[PDB]
Parts: sequence; structure tokens; C-alpha cells
Amino acid sequence: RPRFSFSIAAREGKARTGTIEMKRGVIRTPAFMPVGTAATVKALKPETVRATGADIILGNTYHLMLRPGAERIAKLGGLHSFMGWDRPILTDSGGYQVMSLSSLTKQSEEGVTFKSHLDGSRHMLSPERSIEIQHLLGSDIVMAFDECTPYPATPSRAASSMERSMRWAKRSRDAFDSRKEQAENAALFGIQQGSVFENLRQQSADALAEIGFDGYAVGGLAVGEGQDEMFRVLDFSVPMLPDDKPHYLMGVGKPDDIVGAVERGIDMFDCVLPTRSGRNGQAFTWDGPINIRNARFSEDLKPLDSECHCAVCQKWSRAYIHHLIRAGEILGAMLMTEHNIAFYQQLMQKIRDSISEGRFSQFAQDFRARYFARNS
RNA sequence: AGCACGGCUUAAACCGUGC
Ligand SMILES: [Zn+2]
Repeated sequence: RPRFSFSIAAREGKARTGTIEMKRGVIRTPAFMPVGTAATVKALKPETVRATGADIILGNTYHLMLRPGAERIAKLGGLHSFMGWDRPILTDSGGYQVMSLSSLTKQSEEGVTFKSHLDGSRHMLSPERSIEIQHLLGSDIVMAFDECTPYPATPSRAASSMERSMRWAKRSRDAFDSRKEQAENAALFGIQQGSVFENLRQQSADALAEIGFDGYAVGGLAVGEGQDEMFRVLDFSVPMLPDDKPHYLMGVGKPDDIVGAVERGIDMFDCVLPTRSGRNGQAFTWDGPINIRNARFSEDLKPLDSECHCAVCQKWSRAYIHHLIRAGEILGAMLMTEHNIAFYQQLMQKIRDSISEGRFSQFAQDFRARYFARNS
């Protein structure tokens, strides 16, 4: 019933576990949100995604805009209906495509005009349009339109991009409030930029706080500066942001990264790793990452992870999946990904449990320990 | 093709190293 209602229920240091209440469902936090870029979480049926424990999936604007197209999905009944996921969905503004598809992109002030990475055509993605697109889709959590600042970057672009991104953060807000159908049902998040310079991360925070958002996300990180630098930034960045609103670290997601970011104060995560690595052949277990393609697993009858409760681990051997993935079989990508996502969820679960038991810091250290041991 | 590995923080059921 409530549009957006963040409510922290426990804390331990800069970390905290809570719940986000939206019209489409409840979101347990800290939470990990699987990435279903083009209206699908690679190799997984919506129900399976839910089966693993995800309360919310993330969809991308840039891609959806091009295919199957904003207006078309809308004409079909909204993304949710289109793909078969009735729980909340968070759509990215496409600010990531501005820095990864930068190749075929031309920046300005009105927005970012780029060429279809497959079609070749031309599209002008503006703060206005991005928010319109996200409205058409029917996304529950709308992300402002930003520009993920590449790394490394001189204090020049570091500020240009940032400042321009804020100007855009305002245009989004306005756009988001222009339609009451969207302002009454969805939520809006703002993205903090400024690379690794704090005096800049400060400005961005303030600019964002002035405008007013339902949730604040730290972006521009995990863009290749190593865990070290990132944590170093999160150390002063997350604190600049409004404490009574959720904090969302975009793109980050690697067991140890997530665990650390939580200690730093993050509430939400979204990342390609689990779903991409599944497809490729890498599985995430309590004993570190393992590449199921290795010769060793050829006759290994144990499951990907003996602690995992996932449906895969309850029924298939390493050797079976070894065989499949290695042979190009699709069932492999299905089992791998289902495992990895279920895993990230179980991880998010355990973190939450610990935070509301005041034993998270203990959890974290026990985690890295066994995680880096790799006695699997 | 294949074998032994490695990376991935959606232009990746993909790429890269060695034989
Ligand atoms: Zn599993």
C-alpha cells in the first residue's frame, strides 16, 4: 500500500538492516538485486529468481529503450506484465551506458546522444526522456539520469561530469513530478558522483540533498579503482548522504565487496557478476570463487557448495555441471546462475540476520577468512 | 575443434593466455 517506506530495524556500526515497503512488495535490506537488463534475468524464469530470494530485480533503460522499445512495452501492459515479475523493479537511467558505450556516444548538456550499438541509428537520451522511458516501463524505483564518470579522471571531468549530473538530477526530479501517475506510485533515487575526490563527493551529496530524493545511491565507483580505493571512498561518501534514506551502491557485487560496503553503510546492491559468471562457468561459494571448468571437478560428486540451500546444490553434482558448461549446454548456464543468485541471496540473508543480532562485524571477519581460504 | 588455466563489478551463453 505505501509508495516507498524505508525503515531501519537494527544497526551495528555504519551498517544496518531494514525493510523497504512499496506498493508492489517488500524489500529486505541490505539487499542484492539481480540484473535483468533486457527484460529477463539471463537463463532464469521470474519465479526461479523469486525462488532464490530476490525481492526486487533491476532492468535497464538504454537497452529496453532500443529493444523491445519503451513505448511498445508500455503498450503491452508495462515491463512487469511483459516479463512476468510482479514485484518491485528498479530501472537504471542508462547513465552506465554513457560510460561503456562511450565509444558510440556524443555528450552535451541537453543529454547524451548515441548510436544504437546494434542498429546504428541515433537516439537522444535526456534526463527528461530517460525518466519518461522509465515511466512507460512502469518501474517502481526510478533512477535519476547521471553520467558514470570513468576512471581514472582528472579533477576537471571529475567536477564537470558531477556538476552536469546534478543539473540533470534536478531535471529528473521535475520530470518525475510532472506525471502524478508516476509520482504517486514510484520512487526516485539520486546518484552521487565525483569519482574518488571527496570535496566533490560532498558537493554532489549536498546538491542531491537539496533537490530531494527517496533514496541515494553512490555511483561512479567499482569502475576500476580496486576495492582499496572504493572502500576508502565509501568511508566518507556514505556518511555525507541522508542517514534516514536508503543507500545504494550501483554495480558493486563480489562477496567480499558487498560485505565491506555493508560495513561502510550500503543498503542496496546490483551487479552483473553472479549472472554473467554463471553463464561463463564461475560459481560463488562460501569457500571463494571456483571455476567449474577445471579438470578437478570432472569427477567431483559434491554440489557447488555443501552449505548452499539452492535447488541446484540439492540435486546436481559438480561433475554434472562440469560436463554441461564445458560442452556448451544451456542447462549449465541455468544451474550455474540459479546457484550464484541463490548464493548472493543467502549471503544477503546471513548479513541481515547478523546485523539484527549484533554480530555482523564478527560475521564479516569469519567470512573473508573462509572466503579467502578457498579450501573448496 | 580440443586440452590446461585465467579474467569478468551486460555490445559478454563472452573474451584473454599457453599447448
Ligand atoms: Zn547452490
